[PDB]
Amino acid sequence: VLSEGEWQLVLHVWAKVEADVAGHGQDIFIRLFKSHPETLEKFDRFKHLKTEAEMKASEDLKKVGVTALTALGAILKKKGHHEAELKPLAQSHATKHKIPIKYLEFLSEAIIHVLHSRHPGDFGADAQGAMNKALELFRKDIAAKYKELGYQ
Ligand code: HEM
Repeated sequence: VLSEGEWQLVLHVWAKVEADVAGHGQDIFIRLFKSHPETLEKFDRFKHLKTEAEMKASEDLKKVGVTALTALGAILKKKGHHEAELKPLAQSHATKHKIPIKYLEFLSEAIIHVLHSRHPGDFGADAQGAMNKALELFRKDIAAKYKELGYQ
């Protein structure tokens, strides 16, 4: 369970993401696909993209990044009281998209890496620790919902 101070460190870096969620989403998903290329295979609409240049030019990828980061932002703003938000997300990601928890870990790693590079003013060590806590909580709770839904 995060403290309010930890939540505020999370939200204060998220405020910078929200200056340009589209550009942050491109950096984050491109980092994910470069570090873990198997994750790109889950996106039937753009799994054919071959290079970072093609990824940066893809409007479909840009929209996926906006949608995902905005949904994550809504979860973070609930400061752990995210039961309602996790229901539809767990159901689609477990049952339709088939996204292992390990891939959510990979995405969390990409988020941390991009925030560390882009936001040293709001992503020092304590802030990064708070974001890790928040993402670990998200993954813990969504893993429990995956299990309820029949996806180990
Ligand atoms: C913080 C974690 C994530 C959030 C908040 C998130 C959020 C979303 C949302 C809101 C949608 C659209 C509605 C839906 O189908 O549920 C979506 C679609 C999708 N997500 Fe995620 N997502 C996350 C992680 C991932 C990861 C790691 C992958 C794959 C490695 C993934 C794969 C997909 C796919 C394949 C779709 C459909 C995309 C399309 O229409 O082209 N998601 N996600």
